[PDB]
Amino acid sequence: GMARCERLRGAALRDVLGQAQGVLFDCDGVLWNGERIVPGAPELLQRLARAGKNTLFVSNNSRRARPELALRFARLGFAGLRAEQLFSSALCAARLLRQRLPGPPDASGAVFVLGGEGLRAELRAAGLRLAGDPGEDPRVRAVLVGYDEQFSFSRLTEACAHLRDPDCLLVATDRDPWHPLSDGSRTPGTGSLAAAVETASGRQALVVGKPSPYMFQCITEDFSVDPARTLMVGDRLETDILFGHRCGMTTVLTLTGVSSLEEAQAYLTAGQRDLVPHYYVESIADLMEGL
Amino acid sequence: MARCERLRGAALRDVLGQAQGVLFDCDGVLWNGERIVPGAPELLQRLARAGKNTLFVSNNSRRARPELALRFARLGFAGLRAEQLFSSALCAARLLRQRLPGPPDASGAVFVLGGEGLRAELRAAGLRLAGDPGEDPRVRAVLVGYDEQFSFSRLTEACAHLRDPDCLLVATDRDPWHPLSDGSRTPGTGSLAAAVETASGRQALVVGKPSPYMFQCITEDFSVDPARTLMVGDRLETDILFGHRCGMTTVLTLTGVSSLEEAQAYLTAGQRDLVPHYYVESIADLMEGLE
Ligand SMILES: Cc1ncc(CCP(=O)(O)O)c(CO)c1O
Ligand SMILES: Cc1ncc(CCP(=O)(O)O)c(CO)c1O
Ligand SMILES: [Mg+2]
Ligand SMILES: [Mg+2]
Repeated sequence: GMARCERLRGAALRDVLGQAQGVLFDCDGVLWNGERIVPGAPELLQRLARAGKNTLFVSNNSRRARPELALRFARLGFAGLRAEQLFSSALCAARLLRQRLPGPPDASGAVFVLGGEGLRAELRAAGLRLAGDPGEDPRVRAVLVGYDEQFSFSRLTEACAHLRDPDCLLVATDRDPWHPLSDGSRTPGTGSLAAAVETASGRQALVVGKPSPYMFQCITEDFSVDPARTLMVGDRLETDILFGHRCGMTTVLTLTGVSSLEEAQAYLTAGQRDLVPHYYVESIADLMEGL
Repeated sequence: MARCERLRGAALRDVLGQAQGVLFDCDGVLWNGERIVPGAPELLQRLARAGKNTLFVSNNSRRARPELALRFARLGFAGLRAEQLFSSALCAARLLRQRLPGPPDASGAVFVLGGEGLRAELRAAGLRLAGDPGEDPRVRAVLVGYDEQFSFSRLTEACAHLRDPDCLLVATDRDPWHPLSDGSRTPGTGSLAAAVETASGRQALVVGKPSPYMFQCITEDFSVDPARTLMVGDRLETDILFGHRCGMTTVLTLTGVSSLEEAQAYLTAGQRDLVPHYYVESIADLMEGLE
């Protein structure tokens, strides 16, 4: 139906869960904040497994390749998770680049990456060649913009040089504009860097991460997922909840992250339906009452 | 309503005689890099002798007024007054002074993403800068200019200051990019502003063309009748649009960024504000209507 941002408790919670085949969790702001996990999250995931409900995970974080992200889950207390369940914007970025750059031998090119080691590793694991890697540098056939702490005017210029070639793709991991840190400060997100590259190159970027449907496409290619029977749980309205709506799932805003209840209710009175969560909880831990 | 008809023969003589003076854009009109446009110096002289005032507008925020005056001289343009020169750096300094003169004796500093020339221009106006020697006052404004030292690090700082809602966000201009002599591009302030805006969740007050504030700077210094003034530039989305918004007559010259076909494309698309009244291959052609 049309989201009304109802608190998910009691019967509603029992219906919604029992109905669902599985849940898609965003990670940051939902399962953890920095190194401090959200109390109960580990327990919830376990009890979801006993109930026979599948779990998948999405993240616009392009800092950790899938292996290290799997280790992170492990180290933090989340047991029995497989790396195949993890879908980051980095992973999905690599997967798109492999889809768009497959070609006969002589068709291979390099990817110019504005981003960290984790992102590079993710691209290599998919079989992609990177510019700036040791050896002969093939013709750059793609520019990828991710979270780049080494972002510079020099490298922005370089990205644009590559993008002068209209046959060079422009991909971005996501459009998240900024992220909160532990000390209460913010860090610019790929969205702000993509904005710079797009503006400077006069180009539109193919975005893979939430709220782009492509991230969900990666997931449906790996697992049977019925959006009607899936819950999308996230902490950000403009990425997680909008994502859920575009994919046809039921959306649950959790309040342990970026967005607030009042922000959601503003979108509701404002009539921006696609930015309003069907339901909300204070923590994903609250979802355990329904098990 | 502009028809982008070539200005030649009789028309050229009429239009010039009609005008009080001409507003010249600099890059792409008077010069390209170190190579002046043949005839340009000669044109200015013949314009002054004919009793027509000449002013100059530029979205270039690299050079403070003194150095820009030297550039003109050194390149062959003699007898120019510094008051005739209006850059985005200049008007940015003038705006920040106008918006921060509030009655409280408690003044603050401006955090500048840009080169010495830009900082120099603000110091000339009496503004204090972050990163200057001494106590650093409360940052009361962030200014985005052409910043070759742009970094993720500095972007992050800018956003920290902008967390304070009473801190202004100003940008010199929104030019997305600029062509260089060798044929390469360099990102423009527009791309840098896009990053700051996106990451700060803020809109910037733009000072340069096609914002009318550039013209406001000019009218406070000189009596200018837009109806009798010629706006000559090489860029459609800044110079020509600026011209229309100010109510002047527009002349595209082809020695720079824009092409005749780009203008004619806007014409068919029905975007009148981006179509030049007249056009010439060079500003040199304007001498045919003089003596
Ligand atoms: C560098 C970087 N990139 C993306 C994100 C968003 C993570 P999520 O909430 O899981 O979508 C974060 C979250 O803090 C981040 O630090
Ligand atoms: C850093 C920078 N900023 C702005 C411009 C455009 C100047 P104009 O054509 O005089 O409006 C240029 C043109 O080269 C530039 O290099
Ligand atoms: Mg999140
Ligand atoms: Mg120009």
